[PDB]
Amino acid sequence: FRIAQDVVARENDRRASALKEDYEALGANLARRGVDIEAVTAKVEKFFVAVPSWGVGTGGTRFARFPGTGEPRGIFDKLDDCAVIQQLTRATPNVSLHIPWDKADPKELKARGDALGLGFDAMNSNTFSDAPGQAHSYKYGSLSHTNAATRAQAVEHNLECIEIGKAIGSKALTVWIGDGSNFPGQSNFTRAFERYLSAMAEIYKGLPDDWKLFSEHKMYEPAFYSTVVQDWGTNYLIAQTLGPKAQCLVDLGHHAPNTNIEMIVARLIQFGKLGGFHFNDSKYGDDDLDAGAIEPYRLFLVFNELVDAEARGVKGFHPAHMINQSHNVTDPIESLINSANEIRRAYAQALLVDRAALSGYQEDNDALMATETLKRAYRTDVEPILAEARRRTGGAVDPVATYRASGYRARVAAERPASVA
Amino acid sequence: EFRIAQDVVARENDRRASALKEDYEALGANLARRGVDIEAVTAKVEKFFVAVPSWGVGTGGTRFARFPGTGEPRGIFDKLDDCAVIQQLTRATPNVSLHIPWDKADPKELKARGDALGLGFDAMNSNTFSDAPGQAHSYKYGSLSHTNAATRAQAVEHNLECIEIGKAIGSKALTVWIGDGSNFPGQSNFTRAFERYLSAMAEIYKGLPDDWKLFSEHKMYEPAFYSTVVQDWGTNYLIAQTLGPKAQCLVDLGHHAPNTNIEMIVARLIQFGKLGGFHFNDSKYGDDDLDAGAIEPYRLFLVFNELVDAEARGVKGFHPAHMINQSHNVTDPIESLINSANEIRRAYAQALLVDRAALSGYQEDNDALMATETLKRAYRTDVEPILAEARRRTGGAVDPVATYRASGYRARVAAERPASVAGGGGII
Amino acid sequence: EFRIAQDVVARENDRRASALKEDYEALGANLARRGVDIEAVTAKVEKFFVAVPSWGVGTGGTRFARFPGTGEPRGIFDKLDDCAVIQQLTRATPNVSLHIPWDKADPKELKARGDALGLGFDAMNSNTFSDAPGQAHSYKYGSLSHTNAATRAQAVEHNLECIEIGKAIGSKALTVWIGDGSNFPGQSNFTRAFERYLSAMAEIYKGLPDDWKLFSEHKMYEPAFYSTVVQDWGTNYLIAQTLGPKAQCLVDLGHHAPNTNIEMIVARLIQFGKLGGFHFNDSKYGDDDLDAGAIEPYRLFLVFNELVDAEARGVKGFHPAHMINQSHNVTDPIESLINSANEIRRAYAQALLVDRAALSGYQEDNDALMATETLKRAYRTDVEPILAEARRRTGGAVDPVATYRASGYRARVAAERPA
Amino acid sequence: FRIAQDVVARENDRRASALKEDYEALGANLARRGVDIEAVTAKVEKFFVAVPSWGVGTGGTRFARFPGTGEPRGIFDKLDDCAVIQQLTRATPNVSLHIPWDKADPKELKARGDALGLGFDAMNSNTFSDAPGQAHSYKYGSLSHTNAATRAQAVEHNLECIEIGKAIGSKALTVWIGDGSNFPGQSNFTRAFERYLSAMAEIYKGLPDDWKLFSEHKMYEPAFYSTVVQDWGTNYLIAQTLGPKAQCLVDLGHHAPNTNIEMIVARLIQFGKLGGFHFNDSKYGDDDLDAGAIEPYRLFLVFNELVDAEARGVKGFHPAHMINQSHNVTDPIESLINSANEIRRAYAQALLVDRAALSGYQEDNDALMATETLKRAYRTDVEPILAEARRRTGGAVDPVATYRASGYRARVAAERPASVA
Ligand SMILES: OC[C@H]1O[C@@](O)(CO)[C@H](O)[C@@H]1O
Ligand SMILES: OC[C@H]1O[C@@](O)(CO)[C@H](O)[C@@H]1O
Ligand SMILES: OC[C@H]1O[C@@](O)(CO)[C@H](O)[C@@H]1O
Ligand SMILES: OC[C@H]1O[C@@](O)(CO)[C@H](O)[C@@H]1O
Ligand SMILES: [Mn+2]
Ligand SMILES: [Mn+2]
Ligand SMILES: [Mn+2]
Ligand SMILES: [Mn+2]
Ligand SMILES: [Mn+2]
Ligand SMILES: [Mn+2]
Ligand SMILES: [Mn+2]
Ligand SMILES: [Mn+2]
Repeated sequence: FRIAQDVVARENDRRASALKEDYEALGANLARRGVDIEAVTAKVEKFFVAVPSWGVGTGGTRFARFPGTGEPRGIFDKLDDCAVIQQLTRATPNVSLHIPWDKADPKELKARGDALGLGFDAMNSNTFSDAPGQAHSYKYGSLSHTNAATRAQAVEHNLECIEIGKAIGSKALTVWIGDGSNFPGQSNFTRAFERYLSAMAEIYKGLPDDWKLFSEHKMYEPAFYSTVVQDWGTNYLIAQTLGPKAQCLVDLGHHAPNTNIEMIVARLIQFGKLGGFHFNDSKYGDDDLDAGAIEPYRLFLVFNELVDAEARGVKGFHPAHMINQSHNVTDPIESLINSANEIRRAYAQALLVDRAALSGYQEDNDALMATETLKRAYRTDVEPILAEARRRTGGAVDPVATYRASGYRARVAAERPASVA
Repeated sequence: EFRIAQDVVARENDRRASALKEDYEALGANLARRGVDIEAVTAKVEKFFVAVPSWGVGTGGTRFARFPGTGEPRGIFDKLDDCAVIQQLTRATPNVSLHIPWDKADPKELKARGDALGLGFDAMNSNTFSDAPGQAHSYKYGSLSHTNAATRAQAVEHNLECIEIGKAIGSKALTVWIGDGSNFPGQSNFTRAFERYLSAMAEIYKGLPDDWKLFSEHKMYEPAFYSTVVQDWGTNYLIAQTLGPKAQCLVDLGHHAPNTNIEMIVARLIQFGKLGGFHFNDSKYGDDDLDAGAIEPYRLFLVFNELVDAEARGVKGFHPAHMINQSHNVTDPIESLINSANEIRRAYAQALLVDRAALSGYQEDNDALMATETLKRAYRTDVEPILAEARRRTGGAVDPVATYRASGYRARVAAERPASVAGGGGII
Repeated sequence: EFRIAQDVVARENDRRASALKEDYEALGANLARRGVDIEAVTAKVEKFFVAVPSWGVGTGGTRFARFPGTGEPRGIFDKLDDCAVIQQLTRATPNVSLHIPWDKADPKELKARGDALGLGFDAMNSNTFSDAPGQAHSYKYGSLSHTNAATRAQAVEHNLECIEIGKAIGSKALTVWIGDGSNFPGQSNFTRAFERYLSAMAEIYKGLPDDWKLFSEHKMYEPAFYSTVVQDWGTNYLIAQTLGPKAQCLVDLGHHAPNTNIEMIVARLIQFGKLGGFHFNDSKYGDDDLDAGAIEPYRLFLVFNELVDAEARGVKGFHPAHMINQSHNVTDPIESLINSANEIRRAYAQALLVDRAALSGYQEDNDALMATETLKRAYRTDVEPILAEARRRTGGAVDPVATYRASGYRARVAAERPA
Repeated sequence: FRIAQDVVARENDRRASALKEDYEALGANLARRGVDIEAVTAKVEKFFVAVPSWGVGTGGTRFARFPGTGEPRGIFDKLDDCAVIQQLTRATPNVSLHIPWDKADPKELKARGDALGLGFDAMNSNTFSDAPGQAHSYKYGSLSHTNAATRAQAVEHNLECIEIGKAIGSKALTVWIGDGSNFPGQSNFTRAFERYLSAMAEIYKGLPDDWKLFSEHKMYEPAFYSTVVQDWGTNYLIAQTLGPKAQCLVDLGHHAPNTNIEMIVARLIQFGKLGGFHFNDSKYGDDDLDAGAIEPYRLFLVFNELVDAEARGVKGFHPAHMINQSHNVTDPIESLINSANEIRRAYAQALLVDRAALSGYQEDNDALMATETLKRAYRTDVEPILAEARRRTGGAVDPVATYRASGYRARVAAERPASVA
């Protein structure tokens, strides 16, 4: 146990009275609205989102990085920290790895995961940066590089990621690359995309029968003029071209200003290509902020599309969910905790939507009542539900308060040496 | 017929002939030093055409107000007469695009007037984003994707009627742009609305002749301010792919999100054979509908760079339907359309100057600087002499607007047509 | 008088009274646990008012079309009658904002009708962004900043006329929003046009009563699509500062560039004493004019957070004018305004819940996570019971739209008014 | 000379004939337009823009940095490369320094500058990153940090930058900080700004009589929710509050999408607070791409406002122009060369605008002809003017071509050790 059980119990007891009052009050209010709070709590306690191994360390920008104390020294320390997030929130049982950052003996990774009670989600390849001993640089691209040998090298890297994933329990590979151009004319849009498609086809051939390949679009950064996989339109063409095992990953902060992201989600679901999500929040660009910290309603609206899919009876719909954020000015563990909480919060509210009433208002084109129907769900403070779900599953009623009460950060700060060079 | 007296055209051409010859010869020499035959460029420019919107020769407005000018066209016939001026002077707009019901009239007459004016008819445009007098079902909450079956049927019928009018006048395509969408979260179920849209478009597709095309046009927002069914090229692609070989996508420059790389969308659609055509205009904030190239000329060039790259790589079966789609709120509509058509040919001509072999080399070598400089060498070239010479050699005007103003046309039609009144927009 | 039958209000209130009592008491206990007196919050909420736009009572439209509903108001008097319903049910919109010349009519009759309906009048709104019948000079190329002196003079005169009408009905402010700008580079000389605008506004300020305020409203674009004279808050501040103590800036939520941090603009103006007022609405793309809070409710809360913080910091003489400015294109204008007024009070109420002492501590300690969580604890709170009780206690409806629909008001006016 | 004189002469003679033809042809066309090409050329050869010392090194993003060969390390290597840009373009005689990056003995710096034929422009302070041994971290801010000691440290740093500048010939201090927040509530907008103003007042007090203090606004990055100096409105408030010696710096890529930047320039000029403009281009965010490579007309429109003011000589109008870009996929020197070229190109074209005709069309509200009057100047290919100006002043007809013919990059590659072969 990363966090002492007596600490969790103590903090849970300190807040048990208040939780009871709020939960029972919300329960009665929901009952009057025709909703069974127990049914919602039962679903909420089973909603999981993967935690990025690279998210437990402090992030930075191209201008600077300001590390905190006890930064994880490697993947094993990172898994130890991810275990804290899972123990306290019980919403992050799985971790997403990034290769080569997390490269290590698969048997050891697996052993450590099992020991901490953590599993592994989709693998993430890295051909947007150069690793030591690389025969070819990814400066001008990787999977879509003009140089055949460079693409070949990138393909082999992704295949290696699949080999690592198979050994630790992963069932998917997420591919995000920086490929694109910074100047008009630098790249031939079509030829670069064709090159990408050919390389991804090779990677697709390396997929086990029960695996999935997720391509992730991004409007810009690191490429500032054009990006090969720039939006969901190109992403759909990729997935449709590759095959049944290929789907699209939607990262909230990767879209043009004012984009209606929830519609993109609906469109991908309709055509069965919604592979998964990368949750985070933003205001300007790919800010990678704590999910829901900026626009909680938008997050709720994305979940509204996910829940509606269930209501509509969409088959075989199991999108992969992962948090993909950068924590530059907070304790990474605390931000991941509250971010996981916001995601469950939006999910819970989406479950409260009176779909029967909504379908009626949609058919009668009663726009005002249709939107108010969504608002009645979103406006509901579901914190008591999230807290109870945690209490029942061995988590903390107030995760961050319990984390702080445990003195974990100070503990690891004394155990881990900060990098000097 | 000649809306503009030939003597005025000749007079104004001779007046600038000397200067033109000097500039054309200078550019010709420079291009020769660059291994380019100015004549080959001029020859292609003379043959580049862009359709003019019948509704573009009238003064436009916003939801706040409309400030009509003098001699506003009363209907399609006055509009065709004004369009004839644009074609006569620029020689770049031989075809007009009709919008129904605005331009509803006897097909025979339209065709007859067009032939007399030397104008053809491009893509037909349907209108289910507004209600017409005596209309049975309102399009307030949608049309082709409306929840009410009867409303969708009515919209479908309207589009089929547009195809019937087009066949009678020589058109070979239908362009479908609707305002369908929602202003509030929850108001519409994104998927169901799209399913309804797809089903209705399928019915319209069934009414297409074997040599016709059906163009769906995406738009991020307006009139819908929360979600729009056909919101972007992604949804538009799904539409074209689902409907069939005769269905393609139309790209309107000002219908994209801020900072969108529009030239890439063009390339992607060309790659998958779904680039039906373009709707030219410029913008800075939203769907501003400004004069093409008046705000970002380089972007217009970059879009044409993609068009010429395909046109040069022998991309078979590549005949995108180009059209100007603008709103002229503070200029004489005819003058704006004239210079807009000019800017479009300008971007086209400059795209033709690009050393494709050199560019390809720099792309393969990842020489980003030289690759971008290769495009700039073409873009920086002032091709106005080629544009002016092309017009002169084809019966047009060296300086179209100067000739237009010298003719006194606006004053003339102003005397022939009834006066208009300014007013507010649909805001209230 | 009462637009909505008093028996319908009592009926629809009694129908929901039991549930409200349960929700209000539960919220009261929760807030009590948080050291907050729910009664204190409700008291402030029932005192929060926002003006309703006369031009928002009718169905709005776009440059593509207008789809009116039934019983559309024929003029300002019908609009006042409809505004009376909004106030009767929400009790949050006692004042109406007029727009001249759209609402031109005998000022004396307007006041009389207002007094009879229990409505007051907020800031007057001038209109030199469209031409009126018989107008000598067109505003096509601008108004207060038009190159033609006679046109600027005419625009100034119109604004003074707006002040005359306002003085007769009890208005104490003039809001000036114009479309002046250019659609093409070179069309206007940015600086000279602004110099002309400043000179014309100086004339208006000269004729401004000493018990009145003058609000200039910035907008990034529309109707001008290349440049706009009063394009942002920076230019707006220069205007207010140049004109004088009685001149301030009006912030319309949908008038800023994509991704702009609007709440910061609000803070900056307060700090320099130039925040005159707000035009509330919501949006996603441009100046969409949608129901307030319908798209981004947190942003609305964050704007009010700055307003409540101004009081907490001890800023003096801060009494911003609040006004709804929306276009209802696909809903019953009355229902949208009702729920919009409600959303504004909702954001206000939540801002009142922020533990200022705790927040200040987290800010001083740079505890970003707890600071944001402190705002969230307030924002996540469902204050609907407070809003409903406030309405109930002041003669309004527990559920405004439900009571409105039960009254059959729309069908009624649909029969009294043309098609 | 960094570049051999014989190479410059050789590459000039190779292009002299064609240049003669083009220059004469343009001179004739301009003559028919009532314009004297010589008057334009004389002004162009005198238009200078400062080159950033940090611009000659290869740039990167938060994801990766792909260095090229012969990367300059330290201010001395950088000055050596900056000299190349000045010798070939003759448009960048002054270099802008950044402290503590370019820290060195002032006398030695001044000596190296004089030897290379380079002067020194505005000094640039750095409190957006932590230097080793630093007593207080700038993680949560600098000049506006809540901690008094931290603000004092940032103030002292800025004063030290002025001291360094006074010793090498600089006459201004540019202050751009990352200060802001990533979460609502994290900062109190007003108190943070009050702290900033108070700290800047302390810096202002240390300014010599002939020095200027430039504050730079930026919408976002590194702060992703709010930034203290977020736009020109706040920037104007700062300059007006501080005093006559304080002005605002406008960086093209630091504005919200669709912003009309040329108007901001005009407004600042009208109120005498336009301190300078930092050139670069962009399409998405603060891309820091080569000036005019994405939107050359916008660059021309900015210069239209500058030239209109330069013609009349407005009070307080004496801009301190600098290039501020990041070269992630090109030879930094080549990009800086062509960027300086684009800046002079836009300046030259603005010089061609018929102000009298323009003024007329503006007064008559003839929008079409007004915009056409600007286009007639913009559509003019002034390359012959830029090339001749360089030829007459000791520069190269075709800078990049001459640069590549000299083999300079290969030369420094052999003198400077890369991290890896
Ligand atoms: O942290 C880098 C990750 O961020 C991205 O979203 C790119 O910004 C990709 O998913 C990468 O894996
Ligand atoms: O005038 C409306 C036209 O504008 C559009 O671009 C919609 O904005 C469509 O093409 C319509 O046909
Ligand atoms: O309805 C027009 C109003 O909208 C505006 O916000 C302009 O868009 C102004 O405030 C006007 O008064
Ligand atoms: O390289 C960092 C420079 O970039 C900036 O524009 C910040 O983006 C500032 O001017 C800094 O000096
Ligand atoms: Mn991602
Ligand atoms: Mn990302
Ligand atoms: Mn269009
Ligand atoms: Mn359009
Ligand atoms: Mn407004
Ligand atoms: Mn508005
Ligand atoms: Mn800068
Ligand atoms: Mn910058």
